Amino acid sequence: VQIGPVTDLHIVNADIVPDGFVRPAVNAGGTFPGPVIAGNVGDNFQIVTFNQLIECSMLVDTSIHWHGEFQKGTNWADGPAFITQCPIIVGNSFSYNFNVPGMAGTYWYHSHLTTQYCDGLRGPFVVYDPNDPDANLYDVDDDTTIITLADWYHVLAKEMGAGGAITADSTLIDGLGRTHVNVAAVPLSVITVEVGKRYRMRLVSISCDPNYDFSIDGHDMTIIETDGVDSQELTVDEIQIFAAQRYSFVLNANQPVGNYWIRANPNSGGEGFDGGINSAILRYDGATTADPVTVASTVHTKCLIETDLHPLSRNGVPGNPHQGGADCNLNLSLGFACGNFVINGVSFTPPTVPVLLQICSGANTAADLLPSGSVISLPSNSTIEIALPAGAAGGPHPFHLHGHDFAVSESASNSTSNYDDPIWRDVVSIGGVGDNVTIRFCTDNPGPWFLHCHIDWHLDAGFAIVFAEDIPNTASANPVPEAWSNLCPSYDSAH
Ligand SMILES: *[C@@H]1O[C@H](CO)[C@@H](O[C@@H]2O[C@H](CO)[C@@H](O)[C@H](O)[C@H]2NC(C)=O)[C@H](O)[C@H]1NC(C)=O
Ligand SMILES: [Cu+2]
Ligand SMILES: [Cu+2]
Ligand SMILES: [Cu+2]
Ligand SMILES: [Cu+2]
Repeated sequence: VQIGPVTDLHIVNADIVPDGFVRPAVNAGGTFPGPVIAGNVGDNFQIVTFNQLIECSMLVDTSIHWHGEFQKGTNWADGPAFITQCPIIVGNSFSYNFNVPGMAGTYWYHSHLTTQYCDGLRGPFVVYDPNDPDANLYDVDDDTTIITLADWYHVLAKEMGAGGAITADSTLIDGLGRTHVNVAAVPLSVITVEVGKRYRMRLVSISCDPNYDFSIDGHDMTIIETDGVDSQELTVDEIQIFAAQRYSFVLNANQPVGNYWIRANPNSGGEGFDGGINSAILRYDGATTADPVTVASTVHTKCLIETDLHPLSRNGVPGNPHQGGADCNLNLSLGFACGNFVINGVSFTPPTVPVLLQICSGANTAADLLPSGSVISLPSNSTIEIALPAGAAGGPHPFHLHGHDFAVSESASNSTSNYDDPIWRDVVSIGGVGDNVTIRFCTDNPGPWFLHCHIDWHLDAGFAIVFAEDIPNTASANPVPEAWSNLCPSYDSAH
């Protein structure tokens, strides 16, 4: 189902059994995954979030992030708890009111309090472009062609320990999937196609953790969009998609009428596809209603390599074509030790007063800002470079920057930089020990922007910092509505 751009979104508890195991959940709009929130580029989104949560087990406070939306002028609407807001308390509501100029493509939204999105608050967000330059490449683009991949846990997020390696109990594709252990023959998701039609498939990782090896038996996939950025056409036969990344790919339904397995292998949890784990069904109209009996290629011969992606537009790369060729070049020391992650020796632990409120109240510098050592100021209109050398305990970490997308100057498993035409995205794997994944952007968006690993268990264990971008201009650029000012006093009173 699609809603928006102006809509109510209620946050409720519901028990669900996507793999046959009933357990509690935190739902947006009453379904798992949440409904698709949608609009056209340039639309005013007004999402009134009614928090009706009752089950403390998963926290009754909530806060929602519109993942990959830049929020320029509306840093207050971004969603991360204690960075841009206090959580909305149960029984109250809050209007995330914002515009999406410049932006089109496939996004998503999720709770950004603690590890609550794991417990089910996650869904797709699609900005349609009525003048999409990729339109002529396909026949069908609609709600039936969105594909979500989700990790699902039998253990309540708040009780995951932490961290402490943690693994999912099943993979859900469009909210259905089978349990990795003691697999019950529960219903699988079906994605129906018609002989000869081309589909814009919108592949969305809503994962709290694992990355997926994604393929469709018998079929190719032509990538045309990455984390919201239009790409040149890239035909692959397998896609490794890390947590919170998105691809649009063209599926040409050119195989014989029949049933073909859709495969998404997580990097942890259940391995293989026995009894239909890690699986969904590609069904052609006219096929018999039966399980596919297809096999993956023994070796995939054209799997996605990030370095083969190129923007469709002439995005290029900011700065100079050498490492340090930026106004403010950074190299973050990403560590793990004793159950906590650090960035430059500091583990993130949420401040009592949100970063933005601190600024609104008169803070001027990162030194003025709490938590100490968890904030780095950026000057305005400057080319930033962030090197993110990997090695820290597992791995591979998908880093995400709020309020921005970014050139991937250097990708995983490859030490050659690209200062001509690398793909731009918003979530990138930092690869493995010895890699030096590097990103670049321009500071054109005043506000405190979260930078964190999108493995949510790694976020709760401190793997994050705030880029306080243009502290001096922050208040002026981001006028807040009174409802936002009301958040922290309510939350603090309630607690
Ligand atoms: C990965 O990339 C960064 C560059 O973006 C490298 O940073 C250099 O590091 C050395 C020592 O750490 C400094 O003396 C230089 O000033 C840095 N060069 C700059 C900032 O241009 C970093 O060493 C690399 N990390 C690796 C390969 O793990
Ligand atoms: Cu996110
Ligand atoms: Cu985000
Ligand atoms: Cu991580
Ligand atoms: Cu985030």
